Amino acid sequence: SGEYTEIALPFSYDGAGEYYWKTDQFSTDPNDWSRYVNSWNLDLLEINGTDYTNVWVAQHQIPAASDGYWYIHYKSGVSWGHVEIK
Repeated sequence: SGEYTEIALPFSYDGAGEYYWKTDQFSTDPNDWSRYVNSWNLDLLEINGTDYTNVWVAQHQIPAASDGYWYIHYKSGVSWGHVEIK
């Protein structure tokens, strides 16, 4: 449980802390491999209930929640936590 802040894509962030971001802008096209989520140096990156910590994954591989959103929960313990969402 976290209070989510809405974000726009493309998105990038590099930093420490624990954040709850939501968007309705992910790619839903199975043909697309340009619009990815990528991260490293994270303790957690979970999106809609699935662990995507420290991986490259195409957005189309991640279904929307029933409400049409993608709920992204980020945790980094270091300065250099990294996430990119195209």
